[PDB]
Amino acid sequence: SGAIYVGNYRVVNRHLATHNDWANLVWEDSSRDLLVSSTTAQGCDTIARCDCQTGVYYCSSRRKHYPVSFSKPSLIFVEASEYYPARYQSHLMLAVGHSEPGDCGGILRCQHGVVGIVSTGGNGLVGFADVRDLLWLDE
Ligand SMILES: COC(=O)c1ccncc1N
Ligand SMILES: COC(=O)c1ccncc1N
Ligand SMILES: [Zn+2]
Repeated sequence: SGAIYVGNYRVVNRHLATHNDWANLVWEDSSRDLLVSSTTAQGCDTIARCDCQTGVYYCSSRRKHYPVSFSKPSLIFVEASEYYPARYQSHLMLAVGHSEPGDCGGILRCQHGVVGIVSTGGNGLVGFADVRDLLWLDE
């Protein structure tokens, strides 16, 4: 689990969104595994605006942060899980690293701020849903 809090937005994995997230829906993209809901409290996270390919992600199944190199956001074929059939996830970034389903929502960060959130994994790879392109998160 985990979310990003910026302005009056909460960014979560679409597959982990709650009933309140869907009741306060701002934007969702199934192909990206992202959902943004509205919040009453002001968020204070900074979204990275950059094309860094290095950063640090929180891994709840290790209680550790790991520095990684990751690919630029792209359309990557993702195997079926309990949440989606097999399909292309868009705006996905891969790194070599440990990931388990419950690690979804872990934040990937660079020097500029939040890059994205843990969304996918398998065979020693961790996939992160990019948020850096969502410029509207910042007004
Ligand atoms: C998104 O979680 C998964 O489906 C997953 C499966 C297997 N290994 C890592 C994972 N993250
Ligand atoms: C989980 O802690 C972090 O890595 C972090 C949180 C908030 N701002 C910057 C950070 N590096
Ligand atoms: Zn950056």
